[PDB]
Amino acid sequence: YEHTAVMPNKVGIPYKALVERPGYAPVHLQIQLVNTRIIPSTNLEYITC
Amino acid sequence: YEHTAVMPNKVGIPYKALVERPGYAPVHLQIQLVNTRIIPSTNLEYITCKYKTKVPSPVVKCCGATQCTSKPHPDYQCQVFTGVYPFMWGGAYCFCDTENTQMSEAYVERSEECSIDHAKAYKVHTGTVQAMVNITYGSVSWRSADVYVNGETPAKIGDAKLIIGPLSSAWSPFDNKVVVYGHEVYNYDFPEYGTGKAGSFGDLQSRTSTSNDLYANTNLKLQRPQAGIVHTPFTQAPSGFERWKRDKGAPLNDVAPFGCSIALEPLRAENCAVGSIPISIDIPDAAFTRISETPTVSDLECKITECTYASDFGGIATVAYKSSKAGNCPIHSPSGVAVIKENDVTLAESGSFTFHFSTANIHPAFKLQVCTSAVTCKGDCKPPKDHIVDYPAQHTESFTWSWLKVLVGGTSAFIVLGLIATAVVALVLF
Repeated sequence: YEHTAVMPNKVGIPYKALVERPGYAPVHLQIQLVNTRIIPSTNLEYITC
Repeated sequence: YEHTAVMPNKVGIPYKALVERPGYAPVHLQIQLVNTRIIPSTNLEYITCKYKTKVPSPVVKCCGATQCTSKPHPDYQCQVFTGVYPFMWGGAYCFCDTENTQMSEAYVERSEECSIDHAKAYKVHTGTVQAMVNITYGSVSWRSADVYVNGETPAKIGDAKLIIGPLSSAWSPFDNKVVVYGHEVYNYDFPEYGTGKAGSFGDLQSRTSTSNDLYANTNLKLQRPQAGIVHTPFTQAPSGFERWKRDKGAPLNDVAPFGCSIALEPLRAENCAVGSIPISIDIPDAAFTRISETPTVSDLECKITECTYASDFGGIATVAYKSSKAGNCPIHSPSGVAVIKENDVTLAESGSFTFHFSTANIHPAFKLQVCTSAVTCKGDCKPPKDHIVDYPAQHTESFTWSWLKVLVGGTSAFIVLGLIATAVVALVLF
C-alpha cells in the first residue's frame, strides 16, 4: 500500500489522494505542501559595502 | 449419511465439508488434520558412538618374553615388544637391556558418551501414520482425538465415528536405511553392523548401549614405546562418530521432500503434506437438526464486494439472505474453488451477512450452499501485495480465457473455414 503519487508542486492547497489498498477500507490523503523552501548550496564569496 | 470424503493431506487448515443427508438439515464439518505423525516400522540395528581406547595397563617382563594371547575384548589389539629399558621414576627398573620385554594391549570400548551422545542406525519399513484430528463439529464444537490412517479404524472420541485413509501418498520420507542422532535424522546408507570400515561411520558398532559385544574396526595398531619409557602408542583412526559430526550430511528435517518435520521421539515424521486421504465419518444422528427447523433461505442473492485473489481469507461477499425462520445456517462451497472461514452464519428474518473466503481463479464462479440453497457467487478478484508469512488456506490452485475462447474458436474458424471451402468445391464441381 506504499502509495506512490506524482504530485504537482504548488504550495497552498491540499492534494487529497486516496489509498486503494486491496483488502481493507481505503483512506484519503490530504497533502498540503505548505512550503517549498529551497536552500541551495552556496558560498560566501565576499561581503561588500 | 456416512460422509465419505477424499481429503488433501495438509496439516494446519480445516476442511469444512458439508453433510448432505437427505431428509434432515445439513451439517458442516471442520476437519483440521492438526498432525500427520508417521511412526514407520523400524528396527534398532546398532548404536554407534566414538570409541575409547581404554588401554589395559601393559605388562613389562624384565628379562625375557611374555607371549600375548588374543583376549576376547572388542578389537583386542595386543602386540608383544622387546628392546626396552623403561624409565619409571628411578630411571629404568628392569636390569636387562634387550630381554626387557613390554607387552602392550589395547581394546576398544564404548565411550561414556555412547550411552547418551550416539548415532543410531535403523532398518526402516513403512508402518502406520497418525493425527490428533480436531473437529469442532457442527454444534458439538469439539473433539481433539488421536487417530490412525488405516481405512477401517474408527476413533469414537467425542461422539463421532471417523474412518481415515489409507492415504495414497505412500512417500515415507525416511529411506530404508536411516541413521539417527539426538534430533537430527539422517537417511543414510549406514554400512551395517559388523562391517564398518575404520574411520568411516560405524567404526564402533554396538547393538545397543548395554551390549558388551560390538564390532570395532578402528584399525587400532599398537606401536612400541620409545627410548625405554613406559607408555602405550595406540595408533588409531579417530572415530567415524567424530566425523559424521563435522563432515556429515544435512538432516532430513532440513532436506526431506513434501514437507515433513522430525523427532527423536517415536520416530515420527510430522505434518507430511502430500496427497489425499479418503476420509469417512459416521456422525451421531442426534447431532443432526431436522430439516423443518432450520430457515429455508432461497430467493436470496450473493455477490462479492471485495474479492482478494489470495490465500488469507481476503475474499468477501455479501449475501441477500431471504429466510423463512430465523436462526443459524451452515454454509459451504461444494466446489473446491472457494474456501470459507465461516462454517455457520446467523440469520434474522431475511437479512444480509457477509462471509470471508479465499480463491485461486480470477473469476470465482463457485456455488455456495447456504443450508440447502445453492447460489453462484460470481465475480472478480484482486491480487495482494504482502507475501512473506506461513502457509495458506486456499490450497485450491488449478487451471485459471480472455484470449482463448474466441481466439481458439477463431483459430478453429480458419480450419473450420476449410471443409466449408472444401466440399463446396464439390458443389461447384458437382
